[PDB]
Amino acid sequence: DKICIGYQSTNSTDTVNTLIENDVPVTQSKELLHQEHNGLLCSTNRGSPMELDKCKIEGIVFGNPECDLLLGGRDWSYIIERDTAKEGICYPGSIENIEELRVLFSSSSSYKRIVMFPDFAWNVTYTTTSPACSNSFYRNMRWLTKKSDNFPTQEAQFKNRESDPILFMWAIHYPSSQSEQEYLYKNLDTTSSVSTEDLHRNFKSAFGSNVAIKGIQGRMTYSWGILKPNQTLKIRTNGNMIVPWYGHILRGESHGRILRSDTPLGNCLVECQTERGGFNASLPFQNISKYAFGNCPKYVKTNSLKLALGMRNVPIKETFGAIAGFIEGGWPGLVAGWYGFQHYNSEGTGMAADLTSTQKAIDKITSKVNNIIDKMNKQYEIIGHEFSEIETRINMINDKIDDQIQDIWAYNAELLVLLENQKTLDEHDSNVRNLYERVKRSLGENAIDEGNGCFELLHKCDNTCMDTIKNGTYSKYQYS
Amino acid sequence: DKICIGYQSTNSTDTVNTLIENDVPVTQSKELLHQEHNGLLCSTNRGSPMELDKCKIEGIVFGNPECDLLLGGRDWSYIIERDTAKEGICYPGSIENIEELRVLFSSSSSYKRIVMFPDFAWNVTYTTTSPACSNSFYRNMRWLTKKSDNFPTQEAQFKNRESDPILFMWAIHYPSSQSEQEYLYKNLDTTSSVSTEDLHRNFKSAFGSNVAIKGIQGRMTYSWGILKPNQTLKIRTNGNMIVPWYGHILRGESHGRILRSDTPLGNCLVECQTERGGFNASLPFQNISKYAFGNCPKYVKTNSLKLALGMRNVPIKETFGAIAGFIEGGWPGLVAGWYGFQHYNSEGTGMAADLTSTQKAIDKITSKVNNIIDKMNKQYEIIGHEFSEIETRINMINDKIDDQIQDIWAYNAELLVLLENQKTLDEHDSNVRNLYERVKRSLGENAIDEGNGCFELLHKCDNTCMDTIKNGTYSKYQYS
Amino acid sequence: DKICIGYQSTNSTDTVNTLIENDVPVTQSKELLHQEHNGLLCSTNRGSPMELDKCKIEGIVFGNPECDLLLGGRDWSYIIERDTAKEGICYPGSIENIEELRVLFSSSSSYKRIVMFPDFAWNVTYTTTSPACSNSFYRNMRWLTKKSDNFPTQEAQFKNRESDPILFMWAIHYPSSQSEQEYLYKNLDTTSSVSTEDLHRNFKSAFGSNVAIKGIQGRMTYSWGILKPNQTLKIRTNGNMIVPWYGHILRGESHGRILRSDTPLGNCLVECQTERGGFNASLPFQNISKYAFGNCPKYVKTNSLKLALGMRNVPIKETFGAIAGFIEGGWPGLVAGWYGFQHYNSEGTGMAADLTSTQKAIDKITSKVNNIIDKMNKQYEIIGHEFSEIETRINMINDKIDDQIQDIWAYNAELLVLLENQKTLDEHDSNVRNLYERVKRSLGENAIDEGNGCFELLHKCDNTCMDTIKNGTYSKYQYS
Repeated sequence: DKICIGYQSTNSTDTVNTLIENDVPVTQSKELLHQEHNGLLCSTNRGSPMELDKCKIEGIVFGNPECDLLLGGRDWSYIIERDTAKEGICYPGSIENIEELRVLFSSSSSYKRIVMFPDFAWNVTYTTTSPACSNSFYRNMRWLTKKSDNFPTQEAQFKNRESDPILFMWAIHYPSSQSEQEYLYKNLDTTSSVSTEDLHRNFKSAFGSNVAIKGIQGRMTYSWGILKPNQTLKIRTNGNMIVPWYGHILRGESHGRILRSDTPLGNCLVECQTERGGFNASLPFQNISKYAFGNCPKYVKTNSLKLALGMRNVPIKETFGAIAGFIEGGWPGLVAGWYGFQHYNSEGTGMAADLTSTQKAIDKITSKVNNIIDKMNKQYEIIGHEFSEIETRINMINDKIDDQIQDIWAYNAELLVLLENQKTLDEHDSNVRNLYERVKRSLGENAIDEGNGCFELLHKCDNTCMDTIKNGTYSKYQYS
Repeated sequence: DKICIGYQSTNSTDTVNTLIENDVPVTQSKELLHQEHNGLLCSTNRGSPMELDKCKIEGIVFGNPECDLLLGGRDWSYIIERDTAKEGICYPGSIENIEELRVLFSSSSSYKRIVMFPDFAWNVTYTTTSPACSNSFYRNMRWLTKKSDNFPTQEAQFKNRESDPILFMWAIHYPSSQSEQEYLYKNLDTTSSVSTEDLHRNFKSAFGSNVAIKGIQGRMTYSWGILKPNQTLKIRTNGNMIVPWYGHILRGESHGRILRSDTPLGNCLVECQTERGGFNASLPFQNISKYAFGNCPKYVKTNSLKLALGMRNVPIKETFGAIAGFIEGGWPGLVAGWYGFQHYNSEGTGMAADLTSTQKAIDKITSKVNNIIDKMNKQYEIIGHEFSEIETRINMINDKIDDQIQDIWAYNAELLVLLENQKTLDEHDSNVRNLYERVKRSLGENAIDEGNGCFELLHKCDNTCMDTIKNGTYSKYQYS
Repeated sequence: DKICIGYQSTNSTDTVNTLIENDVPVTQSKELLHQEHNGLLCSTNRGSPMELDKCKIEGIVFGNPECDLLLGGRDWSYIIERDTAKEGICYPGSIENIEELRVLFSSSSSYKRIVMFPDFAWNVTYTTTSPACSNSFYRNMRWLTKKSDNFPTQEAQFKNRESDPILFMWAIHYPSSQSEQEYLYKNLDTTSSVSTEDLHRNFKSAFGSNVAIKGIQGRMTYSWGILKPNQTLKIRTNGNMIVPWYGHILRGESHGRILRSDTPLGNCLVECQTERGGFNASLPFQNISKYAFGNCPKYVKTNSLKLALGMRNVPIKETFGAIAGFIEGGWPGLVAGWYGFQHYNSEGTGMAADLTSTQKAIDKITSKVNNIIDKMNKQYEIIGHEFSEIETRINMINDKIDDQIQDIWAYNAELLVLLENQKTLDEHDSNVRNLYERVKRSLGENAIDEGNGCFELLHKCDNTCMDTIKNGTYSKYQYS
């Protein structure tokens, strides 16, 4: 009569790699690399996007007449700019610090548009429009020009009596010629000034031809500022100035999440949003995109990070089948557990799982997986940024951060999986060996350690004796 | 007669976590996370701080009259700005590149103030003061205004004949009105120029009202520069210029350490200084602050990084107490060592530590701890930086570096402690098993391996024979 | 008769460190830290350098007359500036955004110089030269001055009809005095304008003295721009402007690789190029330089990263020599393999390697080394950057990235080598123990496990029986 200690072999096709071996068959494995997304742009935990289908961010900021105003309590956590959004500034010119302005507007926790300089309080003409601007003009500024061939110096003030800062906008106009300068502002040499308690800026007139844009040869330089609570904004000009009209109240701003994308919008909530799609993921790594916002696994460019869970899955080589245990390989027949017993006595042969050692092993492998997954922080995000033509150095520095961080995570995740897989396979060997040593102690000198998982019993052992050996109540000292 | 191999069990309450198990009792452990600070702002190895109680950095730079001059050989390695330090620039205006200027002044290895343009060599009035500036004016510049209703062009030069570069300061004044412009400089349109071999800057006059600051409606724009050794600075103006007077000699500058803090100053030396307090630490990690200067462990936000040193601390379950060794658990009675022997013979029972295997194990655990601690570099620091309103992109990029580095260290330190704890417990099991196998070999066929740490001796073994077994001189071949 | 299981001991002097032990002798080891370079500046996989022996980058950009023009199909992947390259701009002044300009020119995949404003199409004088510029003038711009005591407004246009963007250059001149202003441009107050569809820039005249540079007291401010395909550049001026003449066609630009170095140029191809020399390397780490371009191992400042390959190299202590195996140490005589047998019978004694277990062990150690080496990514580079005097914050941030990344790699590489060395030595112990257990099973009860690698055979075993034991065909059940 014999009793043998073995472990499960299964129909699984899974293989993994380890630090020391390639393509080892295993009975169970777990992917650590999240690989799927829902092909949509969704809400995150921080909020919902603002989709812009015909207007650029700065079109909304300055109030391009082809753009809708924003709803008076809207919030958004990121901005989507479709390839059809082409309405930015409409009158030919340039925006100062456009990248910083777009970042500033890229998020809001509760939007409000506030009037700052009522258009009827100006003493000159304030109604001018332009064909470049849909035969209208901007909705957040007013173009001042001469009235009755005169342009006395205008001066007006506004105090921020709100609880949050206000983003405000203005521009300086440079006509295409001296006659255009006279026609619009009468005075040939003008001075415009913007000031607060924190800043003072002076602008002097100029005119002359420029490269024609849709027929127009004058130019505007667009500027912007932030008026903090209780500060006062003074506007002064005797020509060439497009003055503020309405400001935007800034609440929860400058998160920077801007996405130029054609991916369809959806009605969905997601932990992690990328340009090509969003997803929920408990895994610590992902191969979907280097840029993502929300609560995001670290990005790793590779196809798989497969962790071994179960054991080496090579059965004992069938060639009648002799009798052996764990030393020769696994048992294709073992069912209810990872490790178990096969016995041979005069009532026949049988095979039963050992639930204790199996559950101990499962708890250990489960806490290993949970530690590898749970220790990963998911607070910070890596997002795409915009840089101007004279910002290639900071562009390179930004990319260097993203790339060096990626190299660290790729190497550490690959090596961690390889090292842990080696350990896990060795741990299963240790577990089944420890089951075998327990029985050895329990059987004492009543059995010869063939040792190949198998024990030759020096006395007959029927099914009841076999059960006592399995459930650990067999006494090696018994007399019957 | 029996001899048994076991290991220590103690009254310790320590637990640790391992990759595969939670809250394992251990007999000894070591914190890797430094958690204490002295609640004070101290000196570091680089030097001592400069505490500023009423003046801002730029107040000292331009020489606000409410500020003391600096001592002529002072050094400092960082700057402390208390919440009462409100004297920066006193005449209403703006400093160009203020963040860069404050960084430049944030450290000095040996300070000196040097005169560059003696105030009496100007041919116009150079004495003007202002109520905004304590009815005085700046101590490092001079306000030039008309003399006898006249302002001929002034022009003067200064060569840096020192061995180090000089920081110098100037400003341009924009009066509140045309009449103020005439009253101060006579000429309505003025030109001011600053030049060196490396730079040339031109400034034209302007005037007009601004938002009133403490009643004043004119404004100044403050500027600064660095004159390198042997270079020459030429100053030219016919109005609107506040000219340099004294410069600061720059030695060991631009370290960037600036602290806005109410933490009390102390008379202490420290390796690592944070806003809330400093500390000495041999440990590689710390949870005190993300920003610190000096020689600093890496920052990890968590409560504990507990490394196991001793062994699993579960004693053999008392239930008379039978006889077993290391296979069943630890011995609460073992005292002078980690591993040892318990013997049973006709003269009685006894328990003695094995010093050899204990010292080998101690050396291994000690070198593991020292490698984990000593390989950590402590040269570089992560410090808080100041950014302007149009610098949110580089602000975000800077924060991304700090945050991604933190995520790497947190994950690697947590996992390293978990992996090493697993290994250390297994290593203690291996050590005591190896002691047991040595005795087994030495006893040879004179003993039955009960194997549970215990050996049943096939011959009587008195205290002297027991001692020979312990100190390895027992011969399994002996005839007596 | 006896048969013993042992492992190789050799004449090797190699030691390594492990997490738990110092200066362990080993029979074979491998450096992971690349330490050699060829003392030359070479080509990389991206291309060959441009060596500049007398001209600075910006000398080539603006066309300093002492510089050769570039060949019309030249490419370069980085720039070398020798300490003799002193010809940058020749007429005294300053370049706007000089760091960004030098980065932009630092690489090209196929160069071309293109004429944009033929010098003979100007209606004023366009030929002026200066002693500061070798009694010539720049080759890529033209100095416009008055003709017949007159300077009517010039205006000209150029469209980019190429497939790539064009870098173009211009400057504004500020004479040393009003009489110089009249002599050069007649008009006392001039206006110059540069414009494209994307930009408009206006420049007004000024004059006055400056610090004299090689006798000259006027100054130039140099500017530059990028005209994209199909855009139009309009140039307008009535004085003080140095106008574009030739532009540079930008193909594969802004890689940033600039090297100020005296290292000799060579005719060599290299994976990784540093300032002091280049090298090919399969290893994942290098200690040659923190800055390098190409495909580069991570930089680690330390002398050695020695990985153990073979086994603990302590032979059994010779003291006649008794009989033992792997438990006591290694065999200085074992030759053809790592693990083997020593036998003792009536025909004599012998020693033979076991090729199976040796090859299995070699495959495992080899895949460990290859995984540690091959998982390292070598796409990204860390290079030195240039920063201006008001860019110390981004300078510090850049250095922080480089330094924090270095701290991570140094700690992880040191600890990885220590941990793997511990494991590798333990793995060799396991391998030889597993060989010993195989023979034990094969010999069954025909041998007493002395266990010290040695088996005492309970029957005579001649050379043929010994060979059957070695090649695994010995039957413990045999009857002869």
